[PDB]
This record gives sequence, C-alpha cells and structure tokens, in this order.
Amino acid sequence: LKNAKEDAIAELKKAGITSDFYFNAINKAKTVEEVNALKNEILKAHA
Repeated sequence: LKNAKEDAIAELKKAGITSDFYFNAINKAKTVEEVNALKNEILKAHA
C-alpha cells in the first residue's frame, strides 16, 4: 500500500522536479510519512 509514494513521485514530476536521484530517495523511504516529508523537503529545495 504505497500508492501515495508513486503519486508523490508523479506529483513531483508535475511540479517539474526531474531527477531520478529524488525518485530513488522517495522509493527508499520506508513509510508514507517519510515519502511525504521527502517530497516536501525536495519541493522546498527546488521551489
């Protein structure tokens, strides 16, 4: 049950942040909360 993870990555692509390194990070994240935290950090980093 990690659909929020792939949605996070898709949403990240939608934002325009195109780097597989971040996708590896998000996929390495053990929990959905980690996924969201990562996505938010990445977002703030390239916002």
